[PDB]
Amino acid sequence: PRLRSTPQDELHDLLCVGFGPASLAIAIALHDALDPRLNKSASNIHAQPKICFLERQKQFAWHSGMLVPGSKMQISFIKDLATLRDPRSSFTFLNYLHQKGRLIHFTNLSTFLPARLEFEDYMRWCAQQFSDVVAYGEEVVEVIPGKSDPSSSVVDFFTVRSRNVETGEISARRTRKVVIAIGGTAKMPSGLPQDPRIIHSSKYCTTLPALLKDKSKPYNIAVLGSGQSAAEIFHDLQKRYPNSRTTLIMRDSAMRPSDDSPFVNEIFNPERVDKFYSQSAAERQRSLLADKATNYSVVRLELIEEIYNDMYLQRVKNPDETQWQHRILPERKITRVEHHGPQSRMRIHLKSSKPVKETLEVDALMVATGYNRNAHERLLSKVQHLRPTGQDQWKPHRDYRVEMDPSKVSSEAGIWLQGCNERTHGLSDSLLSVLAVRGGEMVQSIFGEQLERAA
Amino acid sequence: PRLRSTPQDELHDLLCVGFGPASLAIAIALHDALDPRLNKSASNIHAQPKICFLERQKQFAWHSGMLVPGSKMQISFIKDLATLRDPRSSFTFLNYLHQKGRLIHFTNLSTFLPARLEFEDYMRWCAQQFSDVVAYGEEVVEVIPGKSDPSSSVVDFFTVRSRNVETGEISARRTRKVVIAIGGTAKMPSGLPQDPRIIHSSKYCTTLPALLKDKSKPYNIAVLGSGQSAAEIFHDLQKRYPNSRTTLIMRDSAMRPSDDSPFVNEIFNPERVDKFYSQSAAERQRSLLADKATNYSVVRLELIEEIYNDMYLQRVKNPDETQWQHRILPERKITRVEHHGPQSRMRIHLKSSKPVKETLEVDALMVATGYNRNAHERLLSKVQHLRPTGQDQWKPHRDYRVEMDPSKVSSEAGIWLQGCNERTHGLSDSLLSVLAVRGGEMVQSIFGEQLERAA
Amino acid sequence: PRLRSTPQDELHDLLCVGFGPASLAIAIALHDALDPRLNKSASNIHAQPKICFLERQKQFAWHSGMLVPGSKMQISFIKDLATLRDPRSSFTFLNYLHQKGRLIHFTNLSTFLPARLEFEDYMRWCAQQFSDVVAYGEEVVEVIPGKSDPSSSVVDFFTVRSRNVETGEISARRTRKVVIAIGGTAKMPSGLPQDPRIIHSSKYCTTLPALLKDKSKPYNIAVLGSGQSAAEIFHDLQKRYPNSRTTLIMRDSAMRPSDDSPFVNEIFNPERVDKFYSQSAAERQRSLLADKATNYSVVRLELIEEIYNDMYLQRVKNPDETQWQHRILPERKITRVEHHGPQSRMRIHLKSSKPVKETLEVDALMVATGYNRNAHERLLSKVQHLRPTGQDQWKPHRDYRVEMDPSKVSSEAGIWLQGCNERTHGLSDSLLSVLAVRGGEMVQSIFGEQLERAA
Amino acid sequence: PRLRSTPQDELHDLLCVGFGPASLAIAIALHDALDPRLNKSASNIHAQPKICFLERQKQFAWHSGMLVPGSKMQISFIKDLATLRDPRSSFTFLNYLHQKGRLIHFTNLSTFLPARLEFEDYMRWCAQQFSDVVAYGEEVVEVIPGKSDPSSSVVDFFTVRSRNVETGEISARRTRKVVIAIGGTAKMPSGLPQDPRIIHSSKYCTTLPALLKDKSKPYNIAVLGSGQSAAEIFHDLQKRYPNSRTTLIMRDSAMRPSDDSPFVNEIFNPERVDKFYSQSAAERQRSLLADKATNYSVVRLELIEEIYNDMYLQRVKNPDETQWQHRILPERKITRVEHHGPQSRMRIHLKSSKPVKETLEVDALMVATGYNRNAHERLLSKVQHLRPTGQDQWKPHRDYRVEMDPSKVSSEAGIWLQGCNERTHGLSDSLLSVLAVRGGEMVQSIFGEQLERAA
Ligand SMILES: Cc1cc2nc3c(=O)[nH]c(=O)nc-3n(C[C@H](O)[C@H](O)[C@H](O)COP(=O)(O)OP(=O)(O)OC[C@H]3O[C@@H](n4cnc5c(N)ncnc54)[C@H](O)[C@@H]3O)c2cc1C
Ligand SMILES: Cc1cc2nc3c(=O)[nH]c(=O)nc-3n(C[C@H](O)[C@H](O)[C@H](O)COP(=O)(O)OP(=O)(O)OC[C@H]3O[C@@H](n4cnc5c(N)ncnc54)[C@H](O)[C@@H]3O)c2cc1C
Ligand SMILES: Cc1cc2nc3c(=O)[nH]c(=O)nc-3n(C[C@H](O)[C@H](O)[C@H](O)COP(=O)(O)OP(=O)(O)OC[C@H]3O[C@@H](n4cnc5c(N)ncnc54)[C@H](O)[C@@H]3O)c2cc1C
Ligand SMILES: Cc1cc2nc3c(=O)[nH]c(=O)nc-3n(C[C@H](O)[C@H](O)[C@H](O)COP(=O)(O)OP(=O)(O)OC[C@H]3O[C@@H](n4cnc5c(N)ncnc54)[C@H](O)[C@@H]3O)c2cc1C
Ligand SMILES: NCCC[C@H](N)C(=O)O
Repeated sequence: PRLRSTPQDELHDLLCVGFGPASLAIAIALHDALDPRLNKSASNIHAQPKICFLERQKQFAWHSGMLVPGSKMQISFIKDLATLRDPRSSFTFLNYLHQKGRLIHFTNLSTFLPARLEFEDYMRWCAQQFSDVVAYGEEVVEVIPGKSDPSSSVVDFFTVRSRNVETGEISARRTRKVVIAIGGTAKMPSGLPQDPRIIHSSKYCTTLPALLKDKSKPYNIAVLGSGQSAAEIFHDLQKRYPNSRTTLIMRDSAMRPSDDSPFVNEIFNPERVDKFYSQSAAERQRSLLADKATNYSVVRLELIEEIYNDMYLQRVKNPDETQWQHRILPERKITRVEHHGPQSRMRIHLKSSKPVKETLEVDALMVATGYNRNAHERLLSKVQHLRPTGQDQWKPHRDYRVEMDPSKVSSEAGIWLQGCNERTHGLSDSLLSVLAVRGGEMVQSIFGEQLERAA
Repeated sequence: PRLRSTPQDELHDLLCVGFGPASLAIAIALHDALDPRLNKSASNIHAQPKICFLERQKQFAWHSGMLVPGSKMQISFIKDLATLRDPRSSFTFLNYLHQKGRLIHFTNLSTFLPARLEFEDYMRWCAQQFSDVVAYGEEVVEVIPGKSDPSSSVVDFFTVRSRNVETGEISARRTRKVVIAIGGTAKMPSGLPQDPRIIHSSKYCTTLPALLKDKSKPYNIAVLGSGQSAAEIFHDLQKRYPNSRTTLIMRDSAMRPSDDSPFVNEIFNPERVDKFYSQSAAERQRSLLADKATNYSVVRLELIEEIYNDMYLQRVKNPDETQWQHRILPERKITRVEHHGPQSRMRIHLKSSKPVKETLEVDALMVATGYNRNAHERLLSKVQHLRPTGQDQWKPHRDYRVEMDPSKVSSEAGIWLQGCNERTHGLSDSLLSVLAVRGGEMVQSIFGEQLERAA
Repeated sequence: PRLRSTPQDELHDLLCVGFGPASLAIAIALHDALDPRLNKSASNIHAQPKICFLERQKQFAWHSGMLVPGSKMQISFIKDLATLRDPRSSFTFLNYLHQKGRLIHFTNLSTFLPARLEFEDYMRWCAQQFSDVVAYGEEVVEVIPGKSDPSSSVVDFFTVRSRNVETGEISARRTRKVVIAIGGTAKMPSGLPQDPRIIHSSKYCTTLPALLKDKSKPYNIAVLGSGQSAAEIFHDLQKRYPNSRTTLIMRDSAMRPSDDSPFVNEIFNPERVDKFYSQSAAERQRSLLADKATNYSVVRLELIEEIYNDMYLQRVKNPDETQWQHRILPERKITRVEHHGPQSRMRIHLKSSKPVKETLEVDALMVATGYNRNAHERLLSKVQHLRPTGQDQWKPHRDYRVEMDPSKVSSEAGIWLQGCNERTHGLSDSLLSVLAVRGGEMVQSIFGEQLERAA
Repeated sequence: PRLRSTPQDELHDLLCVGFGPASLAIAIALHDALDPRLNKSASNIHAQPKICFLERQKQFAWHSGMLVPGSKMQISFIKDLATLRDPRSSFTFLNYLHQKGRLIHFTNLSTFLPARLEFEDYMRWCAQQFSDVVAYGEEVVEVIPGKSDPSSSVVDFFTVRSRNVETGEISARRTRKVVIAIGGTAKMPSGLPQDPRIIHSSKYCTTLPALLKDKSKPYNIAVLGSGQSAAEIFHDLQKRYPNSRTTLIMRDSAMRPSDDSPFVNEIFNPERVDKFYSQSAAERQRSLLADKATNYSVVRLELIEEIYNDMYLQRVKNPDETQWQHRILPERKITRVEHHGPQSRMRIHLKSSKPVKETLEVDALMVATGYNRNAHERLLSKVQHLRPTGQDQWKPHRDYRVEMDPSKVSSEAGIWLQGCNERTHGLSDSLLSVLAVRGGEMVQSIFGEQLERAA
């Protein structure tokens, strides 16, 4: 039962902004809900809901700028887009492998962590089966309220305006229910200035080979940060730029291992979202901060040991640490950046991150400083008045539905948020952890009435 | 679409002798074939085939005598009874876990090798859904040819006689097609005599606690062998009998690690059976012998290191090896067994296995010496004449169907063998390796005509 | 060159209080310094310094109450008592093994972490070679200042009074230089009352089998804490008390893995003590708190996974968590302890550790709540006035020598502290990490003038 | 006590042919024996033995042609050149590290297997301390018998003739005792012809970059073999030649893992040589063949998995195996080699190794086919008559001393063999396994009388 197209001029049941892992999980869960074989009920639905997905990328891609060669998953394959909701689903990773004639070969690796490339292709293979309801090259620029009865004081739909990435004109689609699943934006430090030589990690594979077109040149590249991205870049820079001198700049004293130990990893359990959301604001803030080592500013141990083993080989050859080709500079901060000099190389000034150190001259600076999740704020400007009086923060309910004033907004209308709700739903929110079950829940939250007609 | 019962007096399409892993895989594959949602065709079948399973155990059990505490799988969970044929199947291990509310918890172990206890329960959970077509407590004692036209010279069915394990009387069931999937029998050395104190590994958990009813007594137990069973027993004996002196007797000089390395583990691939069967008799004999380290006379490395680490702790405490509580005696053979003495302890005499050594006095002797797969020979005595002239060895075709004289046996009739066909189908034959796909193939081999009516 | 005895009535060069790992390291370093083959200089010393060690234990023991069966080292064998100072030293772990005829056997384990039992024996084997200068069964009860010229205002020696653990009388020994290396004291929570059923982890192997003399009884034991001790106890309780119900009580939500990753593990490097001591008080407090995961409130990953795997087996058997034989209770605190009831079992009342829960009834309560290092404070009461005016905290210099008023105390006299100086010397201070080099430094700090005569 | 030079015209006590790991171990053991601090006796020796080492390499090198980047040890660091004989020795790996200021850094890797580069440097650091008794650039071309009394029928010394690798003239040195420790020679298949494009693995790093001077060219390289060398080359070829197509040709069906499991690894124990030598010729031949998996035709598991994981990534990208950039061709033999064609590429013809397949066109062919140890045979031609009548095979005694006719050869004279004696001393013979203890034994075997004068 493939999801059939809805003409743009028609009132949709659902419009999802973005078609990343989060949205794909919702589409996969809708497919399954409407599948009469996974749901006995689904036989008596017949009428397919009017759903549309808008993605600003040309096709499906999963962090293309960070697809570093050899890079692995930070999560078991069992936490794919379907399995935890229903292992029977056609969209499980194992069934993807089987459909590729590769399942037996994978088994022989004996790994729960597939290559980031392979997993992208898995999520690519899922994405293609919804190409009839996904409009690519469409960047959403704002969501606007609407009224079936213009004279009334009740909002019952939303107009969603999207700029065409190629042609540039704005098209508009009307829906009763809206989902924003747009992921993170590159978070840059404020002290750093704008320069084509200062590049965020998210754009590593895509915009750096353009700048340093010669993989043979003896460049000077620097990497800011101490999380998974910084490590992956720093480690790759050795391989991709064999004659270049690399420098790792971090305010912390060392890269710290990500926590995946079985007892800690319980916070990521799909069922724990209920128990997390139940907790008081002070207890959520206490939990995220305590469990930070599972997600943020941390590196997979095997890569920490790998980076270290390389560093040790440099010692075997040269006892003088200052003479190494690849160097780590712990407890440092960037204070001054000279990027107006005639040469190719900027001049980075460094100080101790503890309460003047060296100076570096670099052709490029990879800034692996993480992501912000406040992008939806810009999209929901025109809909802010629909919240209760006083609300400057969007408040998402358990089912991820933003709180709105019930006297201003019809119950058939509403906006959902997906990816940013870490403060309320837990650390598993921004990741792949619960997407399968979250997708299942979302389909029920949004199409509950419709699916109950057959149930 | 549950498999409905067939009255014993009716002509069956299929009778499987035994309801172990192999038969369960065939039932699981039939279920799936007849499932209209996994097979589009299955909708237009309607009429269920007349199938029956006969098991001599009271209920489903998977090597109960060897369910040693802590004992693990020798195979990935992906090689379960359904996944490699279809990951969508309801009978996959992951879906079993989901149906138990446990899938998320398993993930957190980060293991491809579940506990032998858990996997039994998985295969128990599969087995229960076919209780309507399985007759337990029924030991098959012979399969006999039959003729629809008694005066003709053509055999077109088989009468299968089974002794009731409890009541004792012989019942008979008629089928066109027969499957023998009865697994291995305990292989004992010829030099050893009959004694209730000499026990085969297969009966370790079941018949040893009866003999040594006191888990506190300072017993003397011995273990013969150097394979996975001997190691598991020997290692358990330390834990189950804390005050007893254990002795490991092996003709080889050391326990050798099982080979599960990715390139070697290709022989177990479901697709390789085709390529194996294609090979000449000399090349099959060359392959099994070369790849032996994957299956026979080998121990999982983690358990070799564990047994060794225990042995090292004995050295830390006592430098005198002869004074250890748990001892390994390499390159030894049992020559004389004195089991007629007044005392509780037999007297085992040992010689060098290389071209007189010690003497041991033991309350029990666990003989972990592997299994034979010639049990079907006894069952198929009365059907031997149905083979082509001269044939003293049963010759199984690729689809596991025994070769019979086509002028004596109707094409609607035939006998299949499952588990013993290692000489022709490979090392994966006796194990769980290919059961999912083998079950799929078997259902097609047996019910090909019937399923094509809807196809 | 064995260390010869000094009669108690004679003025010593050195008296060390305690003969644990720290003191043994100092004796080992003195041996080596005086060894003419490890030190070319040592040939022209001839006159051995007058040194004495006072230990309150009957013989050498390394945490006997926590020698849990199977328990391993938290540190590489290379960080033994000699190797990092000089791998040539006779007192290295590898040379200990060689002297036991066991070095080749150890190699075959392929482990950097020996059993806690074996390592004790290693440090026992080192300790015996200094039995001529160690007085066992001697608990030091106070160190007192003395004056060669009683009428003068200059202190130039110390009288060290020790109670005899057996006979009870106080003996006194005079030395110019004093070392306090007494380790930690059991840290108990204030909310808990005194009861023979409430036992600190340090006394687990020694005082619990006395209380619960029946290893067969269905007891109820509880374990407070979430660090390495709590885990080791909790895990052992399963094995040592097979029929007892165990309960783990922790204010944190989960046991967290100890950090031994190569980059973090740099703080433990012998050379880093210099760089640590150099840092400001705010930066030391920032470092210890940030690196806490390496030492405090953490469990070795393999044991976290082991405890978890056991817990998972309980789920396989019983889905009802409340019915498990061994249970973990996260985010709980003990509020009320009823220990005056007629029965064998106390009644523990539990609340949520976050801003009433269950009630437990237990025969014993193992309190694994860590250690305090303020024991020397009691010993140095009579010497407090020797510090500069105002000083209520003992201030240890880099060489671990407590700051004293130079106008009140002769330069030939001084007190050293060993083990408690984490606040000033780093996280490696209380552990085995730097003992080899620290011992080398201490011998130079104390016998510098004497050893320079030959140098 | 450094080993002082002996003028070439003087009668030596010992001449060792070759200065590889084996000889260095003997020099290290002599140093230690003569060290008055490791041997109490050594003080009363005074007179240093007249020893000389002749090496054909310009300086110390340990398999320079196979120093593949990233390549590791196949053996624990504890099995270095000194530790197992005496961990106190100055020449241990740990003490080498300490002398480099690197011991603490190594610890943090947590590895028993150092990089092949680092270990070479360790053995380089040992080698330099014997530069006064090693004559480099000297290839021994024959050992010749001599008689103090030319008219007598008793041989009591040996003249050892060596060609100068640079200048070319033959120099001669006279010794009473001779050691041949020259290692293996490249073993080539007979079917392959002479071509600068056909290169043995031993010359990989040294003679291949000369042939394929462009690391950018899209070459075709092939690798024959399935042992550790073939794997290391094949895996490196991907990294060193990023645009080249690699092909692995092996007569076996898969690369098999080296056995390092604790129980099997007992055959390598220094003490086991005694027990091995004691065994009958049939039992030695049975042991080597059974334990082959520890040394020959085997690959370290981590590299098998690594090669496999790369191969799997090729499947993810292209399902067509024939289109992969790096390919493995199992069960193949080279039958015809066309190396007279005008092009750069030879034409290799392949057949099935089981009782015509593809054709390959290659710029180079790396032949990793192992080593022969019959090089000493050529050197000892002129001394063959000194054996007992009939002897065409050199028979080495337990102490590695070749059997000679006692009526023809004085007891003060004799020849020792080191490295080739696997047939008599075990699998540990050709490796680093027992060198420390073997060196100790050799020094005692050769300088027994001399060292007993002081003992
Ligand atoms: C390099 C990298 C690797 C990671 N790997 C893992 C891992 O191993 N496992 C794991 O659990 N977590 C991982 N994550 C975390 C990751 O954020 C989530 O796993 C997952 O990608 C979240 O998906 P999402 O749909 O919420 O956000 P995204 O993946 O960012 O998807 C959002 C999509 O919406 C589109 N979009 C954005 N703005 C607009 C707009 N205005 N209009 C229309 N479309 C828009 C974007 O193009 C994007 O395709 C990784 C993150 C990074 C950066
Ligand atoms: C202790 C142990 C653990 C193992 N674990 C693994 C593992 O980790 N993974 C793996 O791949 N391989 C394993 N195996 C190998 C094992 O043989 C197969 O995996 C699998 O059990 C084969 O199933 P089967 O149905 O062919 O034989 P069986 O499992 O023996 O099933 C045959 C059934 O038929 C019944 N039966 C026998 N005779 C008769 C009769 N005359 N009439 C009626 N019924 C009869 C028996 O009661 C039995 O239930 C293990 C073997 C042992 C002994
Ligand atoms: C169970 C356990 C295991 C550990 N294992 C490790 C490990 O794996 N590696 C590691 O690096 N760290 C470990 N540690 C940390 C440990 O504290 C140090 O490694 C080491 O024991 C410190 O030695 P110390 O001499 O400073 O203190 P201690 O080991 O406590 O030695 C002090 C000695 O002085 C004696 N003493 C005390 N008071 C007096 C007195 N008044 N008069 C006379 N004598 C006295 C005591 O009896 C004791 O023998 C462990 C700690 C515990 C509790
Ligand atoms: C690539 C590679 C890696 C290895 N790594 C390991 C390992 O991880 N651990 C391990 O235990 N085993 C390893 N080995 C096995 C190795 O053979 C031994 O460990 C060790 O090198 C044996 O030393 P040797 O002195 O007996 O022989 P060699 O190392 O070959 O030393 C012989 C020396 O004598 C010189 N020589 C030769 N002929 C003459 C002549 N006619 N005149 C004068 N001088 C001559 C040679 O130049 C050479 O330097 C490895 C082998 C190879 C090929
Ligand atoms: N071309 C291969 C033949 C080489 C032969 N098997 C040998 O080892 O001599």
